[PDB]
Amino acid sequence: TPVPTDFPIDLSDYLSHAVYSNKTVSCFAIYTTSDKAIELYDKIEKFKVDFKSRHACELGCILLFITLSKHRVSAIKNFCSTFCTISFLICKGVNKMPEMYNNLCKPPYKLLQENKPLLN
Amino acid sequence: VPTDFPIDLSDYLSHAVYSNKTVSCFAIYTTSDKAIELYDKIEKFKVDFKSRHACELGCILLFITLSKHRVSAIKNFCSTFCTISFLICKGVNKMPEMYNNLCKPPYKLLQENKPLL
Amino acid sequence: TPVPTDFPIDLSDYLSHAVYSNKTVSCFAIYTTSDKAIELYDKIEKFKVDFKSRHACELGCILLFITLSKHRVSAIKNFCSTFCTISFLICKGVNKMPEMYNNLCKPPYKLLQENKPLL
DNA sequence: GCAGAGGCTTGGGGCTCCTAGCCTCC
DNA sequence: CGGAGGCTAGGAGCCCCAAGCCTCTG
Repeated sequence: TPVPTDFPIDLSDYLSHAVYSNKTVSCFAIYTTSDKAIELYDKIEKFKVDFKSRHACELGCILLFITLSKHRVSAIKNFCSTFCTISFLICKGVNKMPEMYNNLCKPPYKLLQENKPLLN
Repeated sequence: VPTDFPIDLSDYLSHAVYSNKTVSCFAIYTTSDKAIELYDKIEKFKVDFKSRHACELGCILLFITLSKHRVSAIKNFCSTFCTISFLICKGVNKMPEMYNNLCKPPYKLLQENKPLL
Repeated sequence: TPVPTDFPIDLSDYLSHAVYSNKTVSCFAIYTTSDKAIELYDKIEKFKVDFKSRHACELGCILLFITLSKHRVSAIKNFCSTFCTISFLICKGVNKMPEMYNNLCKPPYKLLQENKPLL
């Protein structure tokens, strides 16, 4: 098994790939195992989220969410890795949240997930 | 409910408030469940020794790290794991005596990665 | 003005002259100014003091006391350099306490104030 | 028997990064 | 737009020293 490295390509365009940025976005998405995803579904409630949801992805499980306060992409990644028990994890800020959600409800992607429907 | 460690072992602990010192060995005091969890979720510091212990209505996990950490950095670390579980963490100065006192009559030993020292 | 440094020689045998010693004594003696002493007479009460007495030297007064808990001669020396931020004072541990007080009552000196008689 | 010397042991704190927000430019 | 990147209050790691403790010895 690859793991792999980054988000699947079919939605890898909807993401922000900035290593040299300090911008504090409000929208984030993550990619781990459905198990590690299930647990992170609760930890996120430290940044007081307005919305959150976990979807079903091929050979993984993506969970996106949005907070009220702005935060760093790096700040979120560093926060989740605290639970990383030899498990894989990748974090990137979503520039277009509405496009992402609907894309995770297509064919290769399902739901289970969320909390609220429309966004801000 | 219990804030600050019991008195019988408050002499082996460090009660610094305005210190920026970095020590390697600590001791945390939380519920029995958070104790078990923070036993493995602490291996992210590449510890040398960790030992499960128990107390009156709570459990204490003392441990040591090859790297030097601040006592306030350890309380901020466990804080991210717990949410309901009470968190009172103080570094230990007399780790040998501490270890022993937690194996005496009123206490006991549960699990230990490596013997002692 | 003939500014003085260090206790007068006529009593420099009742004092501790240790400079490289980490020892912790009990009885201390300060040699500052008249009102500088009267000041420290209270500012020292922050040390849970048992006995304390103010005497009169020559160029000023001499504060004498005993702390319930031991301390460094340097610990007090530094603590006295906190309030005055001026003037001149000498802080040294008192090796011969009973003998000390005696001379400070002898004619060359005189007692000015003591919260309790020493025993 | 002192009295001075270091042997130790802690907390305080002056620094020097790291972190993770803030921001505005192109 | 969305990166890049400056700016800074706390977080957290360096180090030392102040001020206690102690036993030793000349």
